[PDB]
Amino acid sequence: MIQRTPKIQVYSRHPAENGKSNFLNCYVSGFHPSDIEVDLLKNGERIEKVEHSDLSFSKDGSFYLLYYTEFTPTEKDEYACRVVHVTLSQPKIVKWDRDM
Repeated sequence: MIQRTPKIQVYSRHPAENGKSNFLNCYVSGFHPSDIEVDLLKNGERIEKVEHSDLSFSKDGSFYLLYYTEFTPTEKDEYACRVVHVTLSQPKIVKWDRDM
């Protein structure tokens, strides 16, 4: 058996074809096993609607999750990603850094 804790990156992107759109992204990468819970949070509250979740695996069976959705950030709001995984003794919460 193998277990590997996910790497977690939280960042924002505009599609180049439409700069009127801002997306918040959680890239959860390289994890074993694939069982996982991933949420985006705004000011500590779960964002229910997340339009996109792209899931893949590598040759060695590691999982790669891109979880992302359109959002309209203000300087006031705190965004974060909350991950629950067998490798984590408590849920891991990773904040969005505004300048990313």
